Amino acid sequence: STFECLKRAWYVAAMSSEVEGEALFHRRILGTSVMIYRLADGTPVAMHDRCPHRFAPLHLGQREGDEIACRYHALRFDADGRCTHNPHGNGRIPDAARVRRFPLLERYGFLWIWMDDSDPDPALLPDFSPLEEGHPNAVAQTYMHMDVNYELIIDNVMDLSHIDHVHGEIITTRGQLSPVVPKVRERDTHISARWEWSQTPAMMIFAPFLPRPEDAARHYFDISWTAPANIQLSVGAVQDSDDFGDATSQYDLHTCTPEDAFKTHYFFATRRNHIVDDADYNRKKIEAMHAAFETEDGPIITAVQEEMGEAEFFSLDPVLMSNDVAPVKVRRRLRRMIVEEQAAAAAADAA
Amino acid sequence: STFECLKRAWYVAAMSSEVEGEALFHRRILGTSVMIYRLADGTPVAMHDRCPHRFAPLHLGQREGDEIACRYHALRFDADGRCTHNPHGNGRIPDAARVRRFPLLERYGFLWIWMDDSDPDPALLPDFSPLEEGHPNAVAQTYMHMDVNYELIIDNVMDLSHIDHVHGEIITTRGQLSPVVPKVRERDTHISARWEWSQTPAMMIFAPFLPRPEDAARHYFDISWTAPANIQLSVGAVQDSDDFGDATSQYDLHTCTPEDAFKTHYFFATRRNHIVDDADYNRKKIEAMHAAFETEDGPIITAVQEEMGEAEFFSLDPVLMSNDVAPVKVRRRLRRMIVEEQAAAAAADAA
Amino acid sequence: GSTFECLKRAWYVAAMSSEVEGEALFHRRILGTSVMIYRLADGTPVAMHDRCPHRFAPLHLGQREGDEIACRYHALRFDADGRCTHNPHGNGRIPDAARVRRFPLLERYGFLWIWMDDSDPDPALLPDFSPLEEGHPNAVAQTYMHMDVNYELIIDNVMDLSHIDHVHGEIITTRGQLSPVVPKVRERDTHISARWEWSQTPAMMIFAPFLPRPEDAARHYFDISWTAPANIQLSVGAVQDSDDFGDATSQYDLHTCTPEDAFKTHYFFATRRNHIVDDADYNRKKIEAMHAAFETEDGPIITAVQEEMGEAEFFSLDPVLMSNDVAPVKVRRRLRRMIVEEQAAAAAADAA
Ligand code: FES
Ligand code: FES
Ligand code: FES
Ligand SMILES: [Fe+3]
Ligand SMILES: [Fe+3]
Repeated sequence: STFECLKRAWYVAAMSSEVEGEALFHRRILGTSVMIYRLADGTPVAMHDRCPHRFAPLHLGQREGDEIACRYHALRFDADGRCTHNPHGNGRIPDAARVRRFPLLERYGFLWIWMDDSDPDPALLPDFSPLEEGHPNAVAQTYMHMDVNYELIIDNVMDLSHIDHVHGEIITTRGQLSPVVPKVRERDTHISARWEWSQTPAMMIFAPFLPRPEDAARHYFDISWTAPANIQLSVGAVQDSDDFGDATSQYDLHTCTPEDAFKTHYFFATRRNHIVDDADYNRKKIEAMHAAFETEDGPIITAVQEEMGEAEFFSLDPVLMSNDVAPVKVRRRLRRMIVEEQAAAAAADAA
Repeated sequence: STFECLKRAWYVAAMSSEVEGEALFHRRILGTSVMIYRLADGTPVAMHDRCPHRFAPLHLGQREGDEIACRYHALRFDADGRCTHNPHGNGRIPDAARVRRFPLLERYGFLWIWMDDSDPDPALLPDFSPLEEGHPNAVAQTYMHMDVNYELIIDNVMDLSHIDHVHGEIITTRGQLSPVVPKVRERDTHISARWEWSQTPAMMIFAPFLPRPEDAARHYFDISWTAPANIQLSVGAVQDSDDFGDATSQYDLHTCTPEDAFKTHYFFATRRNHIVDDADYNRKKIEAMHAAFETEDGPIITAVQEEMGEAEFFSLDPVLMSNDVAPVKVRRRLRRMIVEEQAAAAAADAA
Repeated sequence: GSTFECLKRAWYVAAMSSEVEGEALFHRRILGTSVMIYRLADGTPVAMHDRCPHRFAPLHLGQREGDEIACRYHALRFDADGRCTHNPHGNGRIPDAARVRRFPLLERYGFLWIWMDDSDPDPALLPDFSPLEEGHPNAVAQTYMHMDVNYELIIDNVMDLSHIDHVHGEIITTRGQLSPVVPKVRERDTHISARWEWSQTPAMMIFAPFLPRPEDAARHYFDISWTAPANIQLSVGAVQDSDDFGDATSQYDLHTCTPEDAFKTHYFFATRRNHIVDDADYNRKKIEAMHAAFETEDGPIITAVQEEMGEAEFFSLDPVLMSNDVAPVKVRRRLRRMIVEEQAAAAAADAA
């Protein structure tokens, strides 16, 4: 039992912000060294961060326009990862001098990566388009690395009861979310779950922008898991009105991307519907969001991972309850999908 | 191989001092996460530091009178480790929401713990009662953690020749202990070993309280090993008299408690017979004792462990000698006891 | 890999002569073995398994007693031959079994060479790097670097010196001129040689100030030769005006490695310069600025590579080998062939 992830699907490799034109970005993804850089025309490129000569990482190399020269013996490679120049001996450039390229897709303020040996299926990139709609200082992205298996983070985000007791002022729901039985639906595309409640005051994240900050407000959490590790939490607070349409609301995306078995690249994006222009505040939010996850959620999930050791979640006979229905359905669906994928790996080997 | 310790015996889990009423003490014991806390009435309680919901440690949780709520999703548990409250959904609390409780015994200024699945046998807690007798500022406890297998520490304490060459002024025996062949007895309860000698000056630990500090003094080391890792070193210096009865003496307990294979919780307790009242000195002793073990014994035993690697002591064909008779008898008895225990486990599995 | 195999019947550099300070008890891990070294009264260096056979305490931690070592635990003493000279316990009788295994040493070229194999030593096999031992003693100097890599990655670097164009900064940079040169390489029964010649402007900083015109162009030569198990004897220098390299501001180096285990390596270097031979004030300033170049510029790439390679055997990963990789392959293969040939006549002398 060496670890198995879904291969076919689109994982978030990096925030759009993390590749600064000239910069040679490197990151480990599904246990693979990956280099990224942009070209002249902004076009992002992903390669195996590994020169095929003596296996030196390429990110350590020097950039040469839209080509990378490896820092060891200076073989250059183009964006397609064929060798453009050998400066040794006769000069002849071996057919074998190729870096494998990773199909990228730059939507929702992230670089999505296709790791599998097959051709990409841009179809499978799920539709989180509302992030791309509206004044650009409402949408913002943060990254957190955590030394845990990805499915522990998903499980946290799918069981939002935790917010009552885990989290401090910034988003605390004050014991009110826990008692609510959520409406959960399995579908062919996604797995949804909706919590509704009310508290006093409203969650600090929304309260100041409400009609009466101090006073009570109805809240809604609609989430949906999509393969391999994406969850699109929509949240907000209405006062007075029954129609949630007026709510001081928000479109979030929690996505994970495993580094290996027990490390995980955890990306978050908000897009708020309130004071949409103010980038001075947008930074102050997304910083105070990252804070909440990294400082309050981070340590519990990591603590759990340590107490769990390497042993598979269900193997430890967890005492599952009212609030664990959604996060199980996920783990099982993902499990079923992984086996189904391994099947039609050996069946696409035939066909 | 996982290593094998004796179950169905009392290991020291913590000094009585280490559990401060309100405090949620945590410690790893025989490769098990263990929480301890006191109740209103002082009563110490031991539980598997692991909420059975999602395997969050409970020590991280918030305390609620004589109950602990897990900091993740706030399931509460009583001292018996049955769940007293689920704040989610309908509210129903599964029978299955149980943390395993560890029988404790608070004698000799330690919390003794019974790790095995069976009912405790307080019979087996050996009788170190003289610690509990007398003015409370003669008795004192210290703890040292060392990154070694427990049987390496026992072996050190059973072969006290080492004090001649290992230790500095505080307790040095000046080459006089080494040449003595000790009287050793294997017994049904214990394994005893007695060194007698004389040196000049007396061991610094006793010398000032003797008739003539500078002058020679007869010394005695009576030790007895009891299962699983307890050694009850009695020591002292007489001058003039033949009868050791007058000696500036002391009742020590070396006990170990493995964290896992190659880590060990090493607890020590002195109880001196001299200037029994003076707690100002008692601290100055037990500090200068810990010093000697941690700074002089500590580094050799840890160095050895590294040089030994993972390989079983006897497997390395050690060149055993005059002074290694006691520490072998121990290792063998403990080995025999462990196998004998595993036998009647597999034979009560049949019968 | 878990069947990590080195050549046994050969001389590895255990330590720089400088690293054993008479009284001092030097310790070092060599071919996965704890090893103690110390000198005697008469300077004579001694190597032992750093491990008291009583309770397996390391001996280096012990206290020294003239030309004997007492183990710090229970004070069994041992002579330079590693037989026990004294038991201070019980009756006093010293068991035949109380022995430390001794490692044959050879103190040449400013290093302590060690013979790890169970056989008797063959001083024959210690290759001849004698020019280090010749000349004013402030031209010769030694440095040590530890790197968290398999030894054959370091050898491979030193045998493919093209890297100096792009890897290294000012102190030795060859400015893109070395790479295009196809070197003359020869396999031989003793060694594997390889010679690069070229010219650049300025000359390599290491030589330029001592040349006729520092700023002006100079012909350079790199003659190297690999000898088993991990020794490479890099000769380098710069001539101006003359065709005859005989006049060159030159140098005799030795790169040698000595594996700690699979993926750690003791890397020793010795220069011996032919210029301003007396000035020890400068000699230190050179050998420091040499160590710098290897540790700070070479070190991080070779370690980075090792990480990217993981544990997997070099050739197994299908490396894209080229004009400049001919020498470093011939080496790896020769060393490989030698190791198997050695293991063969071990299992065949086990039979007959
Ligand atoms: S490995 Fe990059 S060119 Fe040598
Ligand atoms: S994990 Fe124990 S509170 Fe849910
Ligand atoms: S272990 Fe070396 S003297 Fe006891
Ligand atoms: Fe001691
Ligand atoms: Fe180099």
